[PDB]
Amino acid sequence: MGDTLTAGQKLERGGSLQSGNGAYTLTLQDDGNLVLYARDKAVWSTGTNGQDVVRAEVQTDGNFVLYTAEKPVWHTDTKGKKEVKLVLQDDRNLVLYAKDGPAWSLE
Amino acid sequence: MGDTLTAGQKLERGGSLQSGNGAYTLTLQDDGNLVLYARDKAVWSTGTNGQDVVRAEVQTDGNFVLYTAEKPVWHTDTKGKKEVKLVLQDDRNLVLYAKDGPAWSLE
Ligand SMILES: CO[C@H]1O[C@H](CO)[C@@H](O)[C@H](O)[C@@H]1O
Ligand SMILES: CO[C@H]1O[C@H](CO)[C@@H](O)[C@H](O)[C@@H]1O
Ligand SMILES: CO[C@H]1O[C@H](CO)[C@@H](O)[C@H](O)[C@@H]1O
Repeated sequence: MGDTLTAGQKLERGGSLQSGNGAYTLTLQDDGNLVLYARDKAVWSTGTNGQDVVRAEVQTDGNFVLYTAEKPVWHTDTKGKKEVKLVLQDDRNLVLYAKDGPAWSLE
Repeated sequence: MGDTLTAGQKLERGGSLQSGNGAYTLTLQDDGNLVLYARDKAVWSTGTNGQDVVRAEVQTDGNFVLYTAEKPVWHTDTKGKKEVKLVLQDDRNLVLYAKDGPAWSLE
């Protein structure tokens, strides 16, 4: 745990920065907030708690930024289906075949 | 120009699938909607228009999912600054030093 992020480096969930003397810790938490702690007492934060923040990156173009991960907005909900292939057939039916057979079709 | 998305594959902004007979087109659009067309007639949609959907992936586990891209929620706003580094100091101040001095801090 060092005290510097160079252009290209990023803090991820859990990952943090420690000051030289080891008094101050800037830590990107899993709650989505980048907090600064002075001996177990939060003194500043980004105020992004309750958000899906995955990385806090010092970019090349020259700005520190916190990004949300890619959020799922629509899914067929067929987790764990083996060897899946989506096919658009000539019968105007979009189907999602699996190892056992059709897992999802709009029909 | 194809009719199949095997495990791992995805549709990317603007990309599309085409049925064997060439009557039907599934296309992830720029506006965000995954829509199936019957030559100018939208027969089926995900209703994800308006959202920042970047890919529509047939995942390895089995689940076909649409994802909205990573969105910045907090930033320092110093784009255009050259050679930047974030530093948590012993005086407690967190500073983003640029090639021409401190670009952002707490003071
Ligand atoms: C909760 O787990 C399921 O949903 C997420 C996102 O919706 C997928 O990434 C994952 O593979 C599963 O299908
Ligand atoms: C409201 O319209 C939106 O959705 C339809 C599909 O229903 C598309 O044809 C159209 O380009 C837009 O994305
Ligand atoms: C007031 O001085 C402090 O704050 C400035 C921000 O302008 C830092 O650059 C500097 O190193 C000190 O920590």
